[PDB]
Amino acid sequence: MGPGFDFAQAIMKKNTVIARTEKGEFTMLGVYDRVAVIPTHASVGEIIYINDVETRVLDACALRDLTDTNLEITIVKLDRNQKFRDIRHFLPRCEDDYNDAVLSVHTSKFPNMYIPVGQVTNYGFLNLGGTPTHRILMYNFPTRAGQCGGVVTTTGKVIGIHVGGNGAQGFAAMLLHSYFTD
Repeated sequence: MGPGFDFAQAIMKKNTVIARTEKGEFTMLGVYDRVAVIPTHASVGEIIYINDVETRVLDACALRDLTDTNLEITIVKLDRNQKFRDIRHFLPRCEDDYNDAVLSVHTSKFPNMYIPVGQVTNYGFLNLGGTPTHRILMYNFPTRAGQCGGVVTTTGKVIGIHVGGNGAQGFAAMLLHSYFTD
Protein backbone atom coordinates (compact mmCIF):
# COMPACT_ATOMS: atom_id res chain seq x y z
CA MET A 1 0.00 0.00 0.00
CA GLY A 2 3.09 2.26 0.64
CA PRO A 3 6.95 2.13 0.42
CA GLY A 4 7.25 -0.04 3.60
CA PHE A 5 5.03 -2.72 2.05
CA ASP A 6 7.00 -2.33 -1.25
CA PHE A 7 10.34 -3.26 0.43
CA ALA A 8 8.66 -6.09 2.45
CA GLN A 9 7.06 -7.58 -0.74
CA ALA A 10 10.42 -7.43 -2.59
CA ILE A 11 12.00 -9.51 0.21
CA MET A 12 9.10 -11.99 0.42
CA LYS A 13 8.91 -12.61 -3.38
CA LYS A 14 12.62 -13.60 -3.75
CA ASN A 15 14.14 -14.39 -0.29
CA THR A 16 11.56 -16.66 1.46
CA VAL A 17 10.64 -20.35 1.37
CA ILE A 18 8.09 -22.34 3.37
CA ALA A 19 10.02 -24.51 5.85
CA ARG A 20 8.37 -27.51 7.54
CA THR A 21 9.84 -29.35 10.55
CA GLU A 22 8.19 -31.79 12.99
CA LYS A 23 7.19 -28.62 14.98
CA GLY A 24 5.18 -27.03 12.06
CA GLU A 25 5.39 -24.71 9.02
CA PHE A 26 7.52 -21.54 9.32
CA THR A 27 8.30 -18.57 7.10
CA MET A 28 12.06 -18.99 6.42
CA LEU A 29 14.27 -16.10 5.23
CA GLY A 30 17.06 -16.96 2.75
CA VAL A 31 20.04 -14.60 3.28
CA TYR A 32 22.68 -15.65 0.68
CA ASP A 33 23.89 -18.75 -1.24
CA ARG A 34 22.06 -21.74 0.44
CA VAL A 35 22.03 -20.10 3.92
CA ALA A 36 18.70 -19.32 5.61
CA VAL A 37 17.37 -18.55 9.14
CA ILE A 38 14.49 -19.90 11.23
CA PRO A 39 13.51 -19.60 14.93
CA THR A 40 15.51 -22.09 17.06
CA HIS A 41 12.20 -23.51 18.50
CA ALA A 42 11.54 -24.97 14.95
CA SER A 43 14.04 -27.74 16.08
CA VAL A 44 15.70 -28.21 12.67
CA GLY A 45 17.07 -31.76 12.19
CA GLU A 46 19.05 -33.57 9.46
CA ILE A 47 16.09 -33.31 6.96
CA ILE A 48 13.68 -30.37 6.46
CA TYR A 49 10.88 -29.73 3.90
CA ILE A 50 11.44 -26.59 1.73
CA ASN A 51 8.36 -25.68 -0.41
CA ASP A 52 7.20 -29.32 0.21
CA VAL A 53 10.51 -30.81 -1.14
CA GLU A 54 12.57 -33.15 1.11
CA THR A 55 15.91 -31.31 1.65
CA ARG A 56 19.09 -32.40 3.50
CA VAL A 57 20.39 -29.98 6.13
CA LEU A 58 24.16 -29.52 5.50
CA ASP A 59 24.66 -27.49 8.76
CA ALA A 60 22.42 -25.98 11.49
CA CYS A 61 23.73 -23.64 14.24
CA ALA A 62 21.58 -22.34 17.12
CA LEU A 63 23.14 -18.93 17.85
CA ARG A 64 23.98 -17.75 21.39
CA ASP A 65 25.62 -14.46 22.48
CA LEU A 66 29.04 -14.37 24.13
CA THR A 67 27.28 -14.53 27.59
CA ASP A 68 26.08 -18.03 26.35
CA THR A 69 22.47 -16.64 26.25
CA ASN A 70 19.96 -17.95 23.63
CA LEU A 71 19.39 -15.60 20.60
CA GLU A 72 16.53 -17.81 19.15
CA ILE A 73 18.09 -17.69 15.62
CA THR A 74 19.13 -20.94 13.89
CA ILE A 75 21.30 -20.53 10.74
CA VAL A 76 20.65 -23.39 8.31
CA LYS A 77 22.66 -24.37 5.23
CA LEU A 78 20.30 -26.26 2.82
CA ASP A 79 21.33 -28.93 0.24
CA ARG A 80 19.31 -26.98 -2.37
CA ASN A 81 20.05 -26.73 -6.11
CA GLN A 82 19.52 -22.94 -6.21
CA LYS A 83 21.03 -19.89 -4.37
CA PHE A 84 19.15 -17.05 -2.69
CA ARG A 85 19.60 -13.48 -3.84
CA ASP A 86 22.30 -12.06 -1.52
CA ILE A 87 20.49 -9.60 0.87
CA ARG A 88 23.27 -9.25 3.50
CA HIS A 89 23.72 -5.54 2.58
CA PHE A 90 20.15 -4.95 3.97
CA LEU A 91 21.11 -6.28 7.46
CA PRO A 92 21.83 -3.80 10.29
CA ARG A 93 25.32 -3.75 11.76
CA CYS A 94 24.24 -2.79 15.33
CA GLU A 95 21.40 -3.23 17.87
CA ASP A 96 18.87 -0.42 17.33
CA ASP A 97 15.27 0.83 17.63
CA TYR A 98 13.22 1.40 14.43
CA ASN A 99 10.17 3.32 13.22
CA ASP A 100 7.34 1.99 11.01
CA ALA A 101 8.17 -1.72 10.51
CA VAL A 102 6.25 -4.43 8.58
CA LEU A 103 5.99 -8.07 9.65
CA SER A 104 5.56 -10.35 6.59
CA VAL A 105 4.49 -14.05 6.65
CA HIS A 106 4.08 -16.68 3.94
CA THR A 107 2.79 -20.18 4.87
CA SER A 108 0.03 -22.60 3.66
CA LYS A 109 -2.21 -21.12 6.48
CA PHE A 110 -1.24 -17.41 5.95
CA PRO A 111 -0.13 -16.71 2.33
CA ASN A 112 0.86 -13.16 1.32
CA MET A 113 0.33 -11.71 4.82
CA TYR A 114 1.73 -8.24 5.66
CA ILE A 115 1.24 -6.45 9.06
CA PRO A 116 2.17 -2.79 9.79
CA VAL A 117 3.41 -3.25 13.38
CA GLY A 118 4.59 0.40 13.89
CA GLN A 119 7.42 1.36 16.26
CA VAL A 120 10.00 -1.33 17.13
CA THR A 121 11.81 -1.10 20.53
CA ASN A 122 15.22 -2.61 21.34
CA TYR A 123 13.67 -4.56 24.24
CA GLY A 124 16.81 -6.65 24.99
CA PHE A 125 16.15 -9.38 27.57
CA LEU A 126 13.02 -11.58 27.30
CA ASN A 127 12.07 -14.78 29.12
CA LEU A 128 10.76 -16.45 25.94
CA GLY A 129 8.79 -19.64 26.67
CA GLY A 130 10.90 -20.02 29.90
CA THR A 131 14.25 -19.49 28.05
CA PRO A 132 16.32 -16.33 28.82
CA THR A 133 16.80 -14.68 25.41
CA HIS A 134 18.79 -11.58 24.36
CA ARG A 135 18.64 -9.12 21.40
CA ILE A 136 14.78 -9.05 21.33
CA LEU A 137 12.86 -6.43 19.34
CA MET A 138 9.30 -5.63 20.52
CA TYR A 139 6.26 -4.25 18.62
CA ASN A 140 2.79 -3.48 20.03
CA PHE A 141 0.79 -5.82 17.73
CA PRO A 142 -1.22 -8.91 18.87
CA THR A 143 0.67 -11.49 16.81
CA ARG A 144 -0.47 -15.15 16.82
CA ALA A 145 0.50 -18.78 16.21
CA GLY A 146 1.55 -19.23 12.56
CA GLN A 147 3.62 -15.96 12.33
CA CYS A 148 6.91 -17.40 13.76
CA GLY A 149 9.74 -16.90 11.26
CA GLY A 150 7.95 -13.88 9.77
CA VAL A 151 10.31 -11.23 8.44
CA VAL A 152 10.51 -7.80 10.12
CA THR A 153 11.58 -4.99 7.74
CA THR A 154 11.76 -1.23 7.48
CA THR A 155 12.35 0.57 4.14
CA GLY A 156 15.83 -0.61 3.15
CA LYS A 157 16.47 -2.91 6.18
CA VAL A 158 15.74 -6.54 7.18
CA ILE A 159 15.96 -6.25 10.98
CA GLY A 160 14.62 -9.48 12.54
CA ILE A 161 12.47 -12.65 12.48
CA HIS A 162 9.30 -13.08 14.60
CA VAL A 163 9.85 -15.60 17.50
CA GLY A 164 6.91 -15.03 19.91
CA GLY A 165 4.28 -12.87 21.58
CA ASN A 166 2.22 -12.37 24.80
CA GLY A 167 -1.21 -11.66 23.21
CA ALA A 168 -0.69 -7.80 23.17
CA GLN A 169 3.01 -7.55 22.05
CA GLY A 170 5.07 -9.41 19.41
CA PHE A 171 8.77 -10.20 19.72
CA ALA A 172 11.46 -10.67 17.05
CA ALA A 173 15.11 -11.87 17.24
CA MET A 174 17.53 -9.33 15.71
CA LEU A 175 19.37 -10.08 12.50
CA LEU A 176 22.87 -8.57 12.44
CA HIS A 177 25.28 -8.45 9.48
CA SER A 178 27.98 -10.11 11.68
CA TYR A 179 25.95 -13.39 11.84
CA PHE A 180 26.53 -13.99 8.04
CA THR A 181 30.22 -13.18 7.40
CA ASP A 182 31.49 -16.17 5.28
